[PDB]
Amino acid sequence: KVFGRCELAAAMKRHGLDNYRGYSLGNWVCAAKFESNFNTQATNRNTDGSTDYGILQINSRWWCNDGRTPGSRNLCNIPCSALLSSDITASVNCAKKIVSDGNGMNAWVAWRNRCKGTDVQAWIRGCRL
Repeated sequence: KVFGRCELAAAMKRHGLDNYRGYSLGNWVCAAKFESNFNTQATNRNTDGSTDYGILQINSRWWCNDGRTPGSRNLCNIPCSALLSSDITASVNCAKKIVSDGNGMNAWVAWRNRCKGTDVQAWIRGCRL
């Protein structure tokens, strides 16, 4: 599925991301925009043997299990396939875990390199929430 910004914002808010651990909702929408262009099936296969999965491009070394990644920790306790669902449950819960494990949103390269410091609230402007 390819979300719209406002549709994604609303779903992320239903899943408890707005201001979660100090990250206003637009941060999460911005991260998704630049990680995956809002595509729930986005998949980036890296040369280290890990892969980034789903709308938030969560990586298979620390976070999800794909059985092909060296050093796997599966800290989200999910198959990476769950991160490719059209519903965002697993991706949001795993995103929450990433931050609960002490990583900021700096964990998402696209957030760091594109969203941080900007007017991220623009991503939710005009949306019904």
